[PDB]
Amino acid sequence: YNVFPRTLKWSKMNLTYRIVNYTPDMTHSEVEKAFKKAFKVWSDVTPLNFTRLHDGIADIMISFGIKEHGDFYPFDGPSGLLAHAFPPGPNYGGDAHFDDDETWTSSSKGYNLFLVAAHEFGHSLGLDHSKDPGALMFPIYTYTHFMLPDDDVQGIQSLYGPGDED
Ligand SMILES: COc1cccc(CNC(=O)c2nc3ccccc3c(=O)[nH]2)c1
Ligand SMILES: [Ca+2]
Ligand SMILES: [Ca+2]
Ligand code: NA
Ligand SMILES: [Zn+2]
Ligand SMILES: [Zn+2]
Repeated sequence: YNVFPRTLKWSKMNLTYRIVNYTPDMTHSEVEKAFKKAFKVWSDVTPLNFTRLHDGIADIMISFGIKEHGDFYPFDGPSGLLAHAFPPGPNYGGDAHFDDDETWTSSSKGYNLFLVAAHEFGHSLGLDHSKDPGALMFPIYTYTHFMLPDDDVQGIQSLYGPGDED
């Protein structure tokens, strides 16, 4: 017999993701780089492995959309809502949607795709928001070498463990 896990987490360490489509704002390579770095923020401090799929069903389906894009969380045009991701689970669970009415960048301009993705993937992995205004999982986007704040380390490790500590 099995009771449901105490916290929403992935019950496997091996997770897949798929960049279903791409923003106009950045090259394919820039987007892939951003997401790759955003996943590594989490795999570096846990035992989580992330494999990119080019096609098929992945645990974390990543896409760029505007307004109504197939969930109960329609985007709202420029500014306001930026992105959202769903907590671990089947189907839309783990999926991350980015508002392509935002300007996504690999700089301090518009919204940094990597930074928002790293945050979003926190949600995909079971983290909600933090009260720590320094934390990656803080509810409000601000822009600053990236280092995962200790609050986010503690949160994610409470879910998945530290993985290899060295
Ligand atoms: C969709 O809402 C979002 C989206 C993304 C981020 C946040 C909140 N965290 C930050 O803004 C942030 N965390 C950091 C953590 C460590 C270093 C720098 C930073 C930094 O420069 N910013 C909310
Ligand atoms: Ca928006
Ligand atoms: Ca999913
Ligand atoms: Na855009
Ligand atoms: Zn959505
Ligand atoms: Zn959030």
